[PDB]
Amino acid sequence: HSMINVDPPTGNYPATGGNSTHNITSESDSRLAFKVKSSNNEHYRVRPVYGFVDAKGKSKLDINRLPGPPKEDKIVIQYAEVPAEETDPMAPFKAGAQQGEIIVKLIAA
Repeated sequence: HSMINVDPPTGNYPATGGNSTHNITSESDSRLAFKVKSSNNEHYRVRPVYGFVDAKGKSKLDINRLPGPPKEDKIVIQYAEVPAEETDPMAPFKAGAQQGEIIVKLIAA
């Protein structure tokens, strides 16, 4: 199942501004590439957008809440298995190779 987990699986912020760090951890014995789709690229600033997570490893995600209205938004992390050989984290996505997605909720209130 999945093959990636996000810690925490939600980011809860103060409407006027916030922040939270997330741990994307791998469960495959293969390397992964991840793509981050953001719903609100205007109150939220997530980093990186693309990236690798070594096999059975860990990679961080930086979401940054900026002043805005109290509402809920989401981030969808898509992943894909990649040979050690793969340079670009975008290659398996420009390819249509997403193998799964996790939805991180972003509640600003």
